[PDB]
Amino acid sequence: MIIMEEAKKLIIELFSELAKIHGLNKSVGAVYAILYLSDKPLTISDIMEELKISKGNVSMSLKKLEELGFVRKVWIKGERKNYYEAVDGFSSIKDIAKRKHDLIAKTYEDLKKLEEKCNEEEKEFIKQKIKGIERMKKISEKILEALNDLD
Amino acid sequence: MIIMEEAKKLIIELFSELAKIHGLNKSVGAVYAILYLSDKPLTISDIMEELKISKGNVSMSLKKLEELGFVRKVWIKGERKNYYEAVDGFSSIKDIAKRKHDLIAKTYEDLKKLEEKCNEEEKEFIKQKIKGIERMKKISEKILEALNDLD
Repeated sequence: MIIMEEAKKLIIELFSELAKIHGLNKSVGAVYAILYLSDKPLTISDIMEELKISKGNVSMSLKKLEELGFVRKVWIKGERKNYYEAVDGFSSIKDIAKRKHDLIAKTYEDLKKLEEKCNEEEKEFIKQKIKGIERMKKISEKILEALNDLD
Repeated sequence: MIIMEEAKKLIIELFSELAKIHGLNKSVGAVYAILYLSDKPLTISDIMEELKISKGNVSMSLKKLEELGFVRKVWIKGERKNYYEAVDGFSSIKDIAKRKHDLIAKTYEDLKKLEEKCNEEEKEFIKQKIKGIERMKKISEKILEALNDLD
């Protein structure tokens, strides 16, 4: 079962990439890979040995993931260090897909209130850019929609 | 027609916040809103005054947008400088939804193959971290699906 070092390698590379895709550092994604596979919390030093990277590259990557919400800090009785663990991957996505949806909609609504007053022949001037923000809404309704079809 | 400035400020505020949720700098989203709202390619300097930020905050934000592929350099005849312009928004999201899907897909394919060999009673051991990566597949299929339901 050298198999498992292989399944590990794959997963870690998947996440590294994806992260490079969302405009983030490969590590951030590399570190979440480690945690995603871990069945127990891991400290900074732990993660450093599993990926072999400075203490800082690990700390930042962790910092990015706490911002995002995929990772949270964990406290172990009798322990001085700060542990970490991967939040339920998919649930944390739902949350994001929903914040992004309430934000985009709130904007599309406010943008509508300004089109209330801005009317007549000018009401049409705004319709260019509002129709882009109006798509942004139809997209997160489904990306949300599709998300509440898997639970 | 201050309204416009008002709508401007909405859209800029909308994009600043979607960059801070995707773990990016608020600038990275503000910048996109300038090029998003503009009808012509701008220069780094043009945007600075548009958002009143440093020549570094703009360069920061613009290299990332190019990375993520929402903005692309543009050249003007008789102009020593560089110009930037947002790319076709939603098109640039179709492309990202596929890369992710093709990375996820592949890996999920490759994870099976290791489960081909790794079998019997252990074939069952792999099934934990796999059903996670299998979910991510069904998700990028719909957010993909959904995106190919708008054109």
